[PDB]
Amino acid sequence: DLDLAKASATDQLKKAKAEAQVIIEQANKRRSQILDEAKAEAEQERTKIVAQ
Amino acid sequence: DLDLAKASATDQLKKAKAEAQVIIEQANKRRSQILDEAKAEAEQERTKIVAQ
Repeated sequence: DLDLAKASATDQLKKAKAEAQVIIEQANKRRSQILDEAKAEAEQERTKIVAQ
Repeated sequence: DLDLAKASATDQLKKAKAEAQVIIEQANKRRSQILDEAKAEAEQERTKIVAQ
């Protein structure tokens, strides 16, 4: 029981500790996606308005 | 010990999901801000050029 306690505690904690940070960086990938898309369409909007 | 390991891992995952969601919402609010700034600047430019 003590051996499986050590094994399962380390397994659970380290696996979740990896996936949480990984998802947070994935959220930063979506953040950069959204921010650059907003920038690109803001300047396309400006250019279209002035061309108009 | 398994109770503790399971609980800690799953609540770590929950923390990651909540943090990712608020990261994306901050991106969305920033999107609105930059897009409205572009819209205002473009309208100002257009009105002054047409009067000229």
